[PDB]
Amino acid sequence: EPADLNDDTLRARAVAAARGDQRFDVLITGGTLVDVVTGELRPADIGIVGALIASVHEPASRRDAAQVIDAGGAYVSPGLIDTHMHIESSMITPAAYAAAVVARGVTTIVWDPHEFGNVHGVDGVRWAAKAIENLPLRAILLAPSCVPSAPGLERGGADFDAAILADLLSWPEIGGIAEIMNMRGVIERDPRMSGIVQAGLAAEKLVCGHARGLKNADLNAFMAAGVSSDHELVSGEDLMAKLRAGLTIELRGSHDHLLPEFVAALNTLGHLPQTVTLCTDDVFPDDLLQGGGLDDVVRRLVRYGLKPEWALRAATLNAAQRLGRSDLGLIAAGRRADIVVFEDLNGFSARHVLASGRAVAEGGRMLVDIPTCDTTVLKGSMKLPLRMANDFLVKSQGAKVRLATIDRPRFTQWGETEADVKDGFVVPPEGATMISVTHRHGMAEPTTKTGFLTGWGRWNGAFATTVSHDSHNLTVFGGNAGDMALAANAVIGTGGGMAVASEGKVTAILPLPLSGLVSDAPLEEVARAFEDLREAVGKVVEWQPPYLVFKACFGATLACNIGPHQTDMGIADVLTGKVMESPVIEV
Amino acid sequence: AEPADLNDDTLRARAVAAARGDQRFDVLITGGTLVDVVTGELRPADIGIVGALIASVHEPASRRDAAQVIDAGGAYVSPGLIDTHMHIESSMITPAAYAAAVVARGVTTIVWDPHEFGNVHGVDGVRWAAKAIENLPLRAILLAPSCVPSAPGLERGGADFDAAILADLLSWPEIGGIAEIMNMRGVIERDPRMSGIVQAGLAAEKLVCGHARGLKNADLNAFMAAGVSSDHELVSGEDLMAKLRAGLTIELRGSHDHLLPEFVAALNTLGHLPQTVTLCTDDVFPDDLLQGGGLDDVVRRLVRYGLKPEWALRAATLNAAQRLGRSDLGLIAAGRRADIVVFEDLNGFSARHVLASGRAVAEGGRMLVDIPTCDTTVLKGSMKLPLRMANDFLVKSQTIDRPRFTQWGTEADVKDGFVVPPEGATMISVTHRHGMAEPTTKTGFLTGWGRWNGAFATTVSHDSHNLTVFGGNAGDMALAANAVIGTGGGMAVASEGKVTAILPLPLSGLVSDAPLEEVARAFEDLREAVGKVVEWQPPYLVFKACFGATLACNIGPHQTDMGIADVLTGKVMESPVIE
Ligand SMILES: [Fe+3]
Ligand SMILES: [Fe+3]
Ligand SMILES: [Fe+3]
Ligand SMILES: [Fe+3]
Ligand SMILES: [Fe+3]
Repeated sequence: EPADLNDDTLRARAVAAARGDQRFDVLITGGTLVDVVTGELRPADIGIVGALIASVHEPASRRDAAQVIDAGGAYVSPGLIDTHMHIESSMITPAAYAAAVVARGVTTIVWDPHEFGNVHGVDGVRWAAKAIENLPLRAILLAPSCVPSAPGLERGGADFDAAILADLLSWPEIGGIAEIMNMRGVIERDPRMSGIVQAGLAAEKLVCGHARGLKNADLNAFMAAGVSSDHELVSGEDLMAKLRAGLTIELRGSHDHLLPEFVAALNTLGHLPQTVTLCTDDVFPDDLLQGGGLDDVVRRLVRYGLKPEWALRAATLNAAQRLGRSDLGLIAAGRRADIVVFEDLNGFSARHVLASGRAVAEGGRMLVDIPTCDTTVLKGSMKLPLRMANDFLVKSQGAKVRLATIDRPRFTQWGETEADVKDGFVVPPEGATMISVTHRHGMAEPTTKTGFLTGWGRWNGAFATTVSHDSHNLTVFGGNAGDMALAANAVIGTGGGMAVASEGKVTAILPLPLSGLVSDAPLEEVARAFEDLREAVGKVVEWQPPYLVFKACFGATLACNIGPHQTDMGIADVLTGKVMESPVIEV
Repeated sequence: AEPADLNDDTLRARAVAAARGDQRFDVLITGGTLVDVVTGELRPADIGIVGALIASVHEPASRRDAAQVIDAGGAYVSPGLIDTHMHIESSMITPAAYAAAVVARGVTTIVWDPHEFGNVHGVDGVRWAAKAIENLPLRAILLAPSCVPSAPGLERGGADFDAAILADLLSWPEIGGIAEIMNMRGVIERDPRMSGIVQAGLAAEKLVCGHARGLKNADLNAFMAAGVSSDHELVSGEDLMAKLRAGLTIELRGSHDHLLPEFVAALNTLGHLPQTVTLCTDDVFPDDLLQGGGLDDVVRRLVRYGLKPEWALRAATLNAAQRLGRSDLGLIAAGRRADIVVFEDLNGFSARHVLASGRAVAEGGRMLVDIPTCDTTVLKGSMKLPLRMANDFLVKSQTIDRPRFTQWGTEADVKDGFVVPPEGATMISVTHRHGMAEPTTKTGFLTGWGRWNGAFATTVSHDSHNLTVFGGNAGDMALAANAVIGTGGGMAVASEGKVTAILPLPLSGLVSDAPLEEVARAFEDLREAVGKVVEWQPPYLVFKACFGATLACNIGPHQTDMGIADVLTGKVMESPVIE
């Protein structure tokens, strides 16, 4: 592609159909064109010959067509682009995901498959390659950039040097490098991080950022490196500083509450800058089921009072530019017929969807089949014997010890406390929740590694998960060793996933046999089970928003974060670069 | 090697260092107000450069590091301007003269369709184009001349370009795509020879640019479905609007000064600048290059007529960079090429400084580095014919009406054994002069073309640049003809048995080798002079039209080196005798 549109036979026929001296293969009639170059709603009808949009012309001026799509009462849009996301977050294979989003108007995704990548390495990245080849969603894959995210602090299932990075960049399917989360590394000119960004440049493909926190000088350096986009917006002032820095913006929906901030900042700007794109980043199964993908970000922005002309412009043309794909994002002769028709510009119901000029969904439902793909190699990814009662205790030596702690959810910091020993096992200090983490990939000794958190409330039980950014080792939270094994073991033995245990009963399981991150069941099932498991864990611990909510359980072993974090190796602080092998400071 | 030149580990590491604040910049620009072409804001910032790279865009005055510190106080800072469609050749100077003229106004990239040399010397003339832009301070991104000549077998240039030639040109790293495709009716129809030329465009994975004068609706659609995506030929605001809506990239031209008011109004009217509007010169006569002139001057005029400078600037920079595929251009951000111009204000657009990759190359209005020249030898003696005589300007015997939009016509007599010309009407003479045909003066007959007391002859005639002479009587015509033939190309006015002005154009018959002063004086002075032979009665009837009467790729009937010639007949009439 776009080679596929350059075919002299189709071209020729397309011109001739455009000229009148032939019949289109499709006509879309009586819609209201959302003109994303001009911001007008304006009546017009579209003729498509094969994959090419052959004609954009006066409404009713034509009727010759091997088929006729009805659009009166409705809006005509380019299909939507999602410039950054992860199929893995929603806990379904890519096939599932494309039935859910194509159905809604999204014809192109740009997927960093770094979760599969950490779990299986190149092998996981080849899988996505395979998974999406015959799908009606175009997926441009970005090369996972930081696997693992902090070498020497943690051990996932993979490891990528520059050379592996040049390698993935040679694939035709790969479109650039994924969000570099080792920001400091890129800033102080780390040789691993630099070499990966050199390679991103030798290859003239996109180099894609994460810029959470960066201000002023630091940002300029990240850019100077070559990194050219961000999704980590924290505020309206945040969106302006990064726009004015000339970064391509990936406005993402995962935080619903910064949406109105961004809409205010854009509206006080007066126009929408052409460097704004839409993305979904990560969307749990539930959300995908009730809200949507990229369609929802359009939706909610219009609901927070962004004009639809802008939300869509950003979801389409803007997104095409960014990707150098000048076949997409816009309804015009000579471009691709990735067209979505919208009941209206409040709800964005999908009445019809095209991909490459074929009808793919009508009224919320697919009309074509989605190739499934052998999920085999994604299985068997727990490579550790069932966990025991004692795996969760810190065996130590005195009768009184001084423990290092992981004080504060999200914003982490060293703290300590005295605490009491008895039987070659620290007793958990009070006010303190264990985080036990255990190398599950077989790349490494199955040693359970236990730290003491604080700021996390009182644990009536436990919650285990092998989704844990970015190394997705087997990660357990609890306020008792026992409820910690009921919970871990329920996940090991289904092949990965999540469980809650309370008071000697497991109250909840969402198995994730593929990678320990996704599952094969339909999405209806997956959302149900994830809705349910949120309930269980709600009954284990009282959340105190924000910061001490449930999304933080997936996030605490994300070693590239400033702060101590428990990892399968010890307590990693990426500032010191060392790993606290044992939580006991002394005696 | 661009933009790989920006990608070098040794340079990147240093630029990051600078930005981080461990190493001094190679240049600071400080005290300016940055025109942020993303946000549309005017905003104070100071900028640091290492090498060719803008490394740091930061809070004013926070960094004094440096080395050389360019001053921008009381002044605005902007990325280099960029000309998404033009012709060095209509200016009548050497690429190095032109780069002198626009580099010193803040134009750091033009995109040149050199079809003009293209039709005079084929591959060789494109070949030259490239040998010459090679070391200039100006980046030129060459486009392949899509149509030499422009109605094949309707006329004759000095070359003939088929799909296999195009396709060759499109491999040259110096080439960015197919220049202005103006044989339109033959694209809309799938004529094989355009079609093969478009198709190589697409195979090439490079721009494909159009000339869409006139197409509307279906014809438009179909031009766009062959995959042509840009155009400059707009004839009103509604032509603006409609091509906008069709999804063309727009090459907003300054060369038709009289319509800028109309664009400015629709764009204001619409209410935002769309990201497909870009800006261009297209054809700038030498006196306008000097008085005005330059892509700068399209910015400057648009603003004078009421577009916001921000819009004007976004178009001239970040939009054209998107069009071009160039994320190293068009924007002042850390990570792009330090092509920057500091303008005194956003009225006069007065370049206090101009930086080109790393490097300051002009300061107030004058160049600060030498622009290397190029040998012109390939361009000599493209004049290949015998002196004419009044013979040539007469028709033997046993008819075009109207100017810029054309037509058909009638009566008169034969004295001797030659017609004696009608009345209300000037005679047109066109002679192949590139030596591929008999150099035989084909003679027609305009109307709604003043009275001519004398004649004008020119070897700059679009698009075959044959020897073209319009006049009241043989003799003057011959004396204009031989004046230009003599100089080896050029332009000249004749009256009453005398030559009143000559502009010599020894290279190709298109361009002098003299300084742009002379050439532009020689050229006002050429204007004065013709303006004493006839009464330019506008709208349309203007001097400029004397270069336009041959351009056979457009609707209506213009005379050419084989006679009088429709492209909506497909045919060419050899004499206009109907007895
Ligand atoms: Fe991120
Ligand atoms: Fe992400
Ligand atoms: Fe992740
Ligand atoms: Fe032109
Ligand atoms: Fe020309």
